[PDB]
Amino acid sequence: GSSGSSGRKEDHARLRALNGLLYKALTDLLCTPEVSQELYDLNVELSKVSLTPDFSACRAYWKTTLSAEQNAHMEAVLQRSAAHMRHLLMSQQTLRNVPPIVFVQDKGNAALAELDQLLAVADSGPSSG
Repeated sequence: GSSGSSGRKEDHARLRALNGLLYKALTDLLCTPEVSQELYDLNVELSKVSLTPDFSACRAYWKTTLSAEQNAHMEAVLQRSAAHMRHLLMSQQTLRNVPPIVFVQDKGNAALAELDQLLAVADSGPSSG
């Protein structure tokens, strides 16, 4: 879930280092089609990485297109190309704990209306008298 306050100093050090390390390492891999041949062909480019406060799950946002079909194909290839990527990063001993990387759609089409009651109800009386 969450912890709350920051606390120690390193806390922020690991959060910034881990967030930046994964962001720099992740984007670096997408630079050479050596490993991610399919990924490169797509020409994907990271934009922002969202890491959990508990240092458990590691979410990453990548520039997506305006087409579900296109995003699906890219997401499918990028997703399956994550596991291997995770190992490639492990090499960097500097990294203490490397959590699982999960790609999430930026423009995640989310339409959830909070309409429960449907009836114009209200008390008012503009009648002067």
